[PDB]
Amino acid sequence: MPVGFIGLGNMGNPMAKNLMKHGYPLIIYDVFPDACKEFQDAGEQVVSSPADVAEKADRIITMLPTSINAIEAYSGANGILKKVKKGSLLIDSSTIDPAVSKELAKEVEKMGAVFMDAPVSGGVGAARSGNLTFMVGGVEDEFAAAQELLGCMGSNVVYCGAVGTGQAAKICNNMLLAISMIGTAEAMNLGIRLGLDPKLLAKILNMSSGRCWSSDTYNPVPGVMDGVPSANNYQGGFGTTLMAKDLGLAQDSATSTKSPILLGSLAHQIYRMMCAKGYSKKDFSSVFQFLREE
Amino acid sequence: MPVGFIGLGNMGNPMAKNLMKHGYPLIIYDVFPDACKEFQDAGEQVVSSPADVAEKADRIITMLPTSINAIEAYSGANGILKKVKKGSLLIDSSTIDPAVSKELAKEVEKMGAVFMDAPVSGGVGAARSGNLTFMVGGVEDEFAAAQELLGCMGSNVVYCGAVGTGQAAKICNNMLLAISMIGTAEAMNLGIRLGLDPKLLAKILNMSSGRCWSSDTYNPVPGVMDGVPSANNYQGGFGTTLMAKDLGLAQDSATSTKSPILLGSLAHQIYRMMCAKGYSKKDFSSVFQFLREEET
Repeated sequence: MPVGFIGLGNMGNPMAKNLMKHGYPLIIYDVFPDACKEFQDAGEQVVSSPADVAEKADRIITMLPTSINAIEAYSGANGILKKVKKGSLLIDSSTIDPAVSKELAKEVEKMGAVFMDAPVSGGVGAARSGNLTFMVGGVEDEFAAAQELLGCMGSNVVYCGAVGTGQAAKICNNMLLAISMIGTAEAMNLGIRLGLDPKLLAKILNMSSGRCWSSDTYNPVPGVMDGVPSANNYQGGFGTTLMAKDLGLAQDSATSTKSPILLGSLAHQIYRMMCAKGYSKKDFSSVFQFLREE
Repeated sequence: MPVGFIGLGNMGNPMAKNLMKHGYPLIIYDVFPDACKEFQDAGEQVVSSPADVAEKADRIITMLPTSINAIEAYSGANGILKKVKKGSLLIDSSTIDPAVSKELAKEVEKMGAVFMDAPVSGGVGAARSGNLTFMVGGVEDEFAAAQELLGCMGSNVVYCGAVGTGQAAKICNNMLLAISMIGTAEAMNLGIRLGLDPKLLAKILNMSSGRCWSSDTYNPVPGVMDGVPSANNYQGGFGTTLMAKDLGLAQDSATSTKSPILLGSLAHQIYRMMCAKGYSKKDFSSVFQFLREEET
């Protein structure tokens, strides 16, 4: 029983590898043939199009960088829908607009197949270890089937509701993350400028009502925590460009649903600014470096 | 050996009571004589001014609502400073501007006494149970002595550095809380308007990178958590007025230290707007209710 995998970037590659570690035969496609060679050298079937993946696999995982790439992989000239068979399970782990997930779902449904959005949180490390969180939207009858596949690539797989709810949960999490990370940077910087030792203030934040994941798990001030990007000049981690993309999705959804987001809008514009100022390739926690005045 | 206590509001009262539970004789003042009657009925000495407290006690705790009330208690016509004895330990648990704490300390020092700022986090519940956090600034030689008193009233007593650093620590914490509470409210509201069950979204936030104290211990959405103000129409807890005050302090300190606070500023103005729109006596988590679309 082969599984299709489309998109083998910094996330898709380790995700696919974890499926192979669980004994799944794979049918592979990426627009970059060089990203496929690694898997071909190891007995996995590499094909020429997403349609060709659907021709040979009744379960497919798509992992793509953008809304546009995702719709191209499904509705494009050689997209999955051109050759998708009845009763096929299609799981999109791309992070995209909830509304686009819904539109995609309506299209696969016309073909008598099932679509589920399952965007991931965790990053390259969790992708490699198989410790990702999947936030899953779609018909709940199909969740159990999906969980069998996703459980091989992630440690938590959560049913969020109907199609697009996975995207919605992920987008809302990351918006709150950005707000709190910037908040942490702002409070730490103010604290230091007020004459506080950063390590002491982190300690106070982390035993008080200010405690958050940003401050206790991913502190943006160099020297406060080991093993976080601020320890290493903001290398790796979760890229500022990626954070800005996610906040763009939050912003678009907030306008669409007429939800007021004062802090979320500002977080978005701040990370947008950072993209234009040389932070695009730095971990998003670099906002502290953006704020602080040496 | 008696301890002075000035200011017996919703925080001062239970704080003073915990000192009595530890065996400390008290010398009391509050501008409201009615707030003193309770302590007089029980064998504590009530006097007529803060100066009169200083005349009889070599260690004094002040617990006042504002910067102005604090400086009046010290520097006023009948303030501590008029009758303070040398070697006196003076601890201000009021939440006030760090720069004002420094000014007070310099004045106290002229009188050969010691000043320490020890603002509290925890609220009337923690005040009552003795589970307050004290964040303490001042000469560190004096911290151990202070900790003996404060430890009777709080479960954590943390040395933050020189005078004003306790105020600094508390102000930075509350700014980050305001930002995160508003953030949680915004993310929850957006989730709900996107069609998510709030309980589910809370669960997701609380197992992910979005998890904060606001979302996992004090969730602003009614029905998500028991035992938080949102389960109770935002009654009690930590008042919006008080959150706005504290953010005012962060704003002023941010200006003074020239620290850019983009989200902290907006958090401040948002809570300011809430105070003028009926929220001032509701718990600060009512920001969710403030964001929510009302039927019309």
